[PDB]
Amino acid sequence: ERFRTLKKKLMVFTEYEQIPKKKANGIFSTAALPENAERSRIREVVPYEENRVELIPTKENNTGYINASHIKVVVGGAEWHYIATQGPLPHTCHDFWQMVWEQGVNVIAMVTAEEEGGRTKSHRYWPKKHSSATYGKFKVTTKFRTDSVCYATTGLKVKHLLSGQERTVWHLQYTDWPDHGCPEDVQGFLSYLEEIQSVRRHTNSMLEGTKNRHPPIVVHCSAGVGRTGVLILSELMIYCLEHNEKVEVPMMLRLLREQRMFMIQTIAQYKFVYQVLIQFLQNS
Repeated sequence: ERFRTLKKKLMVFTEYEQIPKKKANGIFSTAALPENAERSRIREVVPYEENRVELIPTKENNTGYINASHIKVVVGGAEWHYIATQGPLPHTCHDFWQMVWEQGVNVIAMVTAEEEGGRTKSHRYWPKKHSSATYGKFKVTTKFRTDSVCYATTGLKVKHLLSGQERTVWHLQYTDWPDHGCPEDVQGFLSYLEEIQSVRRHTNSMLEGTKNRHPPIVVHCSAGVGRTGVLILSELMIYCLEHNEKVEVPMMLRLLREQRMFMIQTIAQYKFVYQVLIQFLQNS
């Protein structure tokens, strides 16, 4: 029945179109400040005040503003923490790396190419003879890369220049999203999700059997809501399916939109989540 229910739905237009885009009484005071307008790629997509990612203020960035949201979801006993953010701008790369540093992030899931159809989606905030670049106070060095065609996994070393401390950050870039619509290769997106799962596990291995808080993974696309929402909703719903949790897809999307406005921007994106879930169940 469960499988037949998902396949049948794929009716989804009305289900999607009915879900509110944002919290009714949303507050976004810091994001709305004129000084923070230029820090948003798409002005209309901003974090709610209560769960924006707060950077330690600096002289140039006195509110410690970055267009990024803490997304926290508990499913049964399991707790998920993502930071959903925009593709960095040329003038926010240093903010991005400050965030990754301060939040203890080990994994970045970038669900976009830098440029698509001649349109900029994200700045190149990791190194392209020299394999390093310094963004503000953070030196980033590209160490290795595995290209799996649909996606590529790059190992980065990030050094906080003030303290000399270093961390490995894993950068997982999905490269198969077409200019319009959604990927035809659903299997490749599932494999990308598997790669994220793999990397999160190995980066958190030394926390196993402790009460240490698992750090968030960063998820971004262009504005940090469309494909970013697809990834997060897919991971959560796959978990729900694996553990037979009684959670409906549209209700989980509502929960996500209460934490970051506009998550999942198109019907094609929403339908794609269903395609991902159906293929996951078929694979199982």
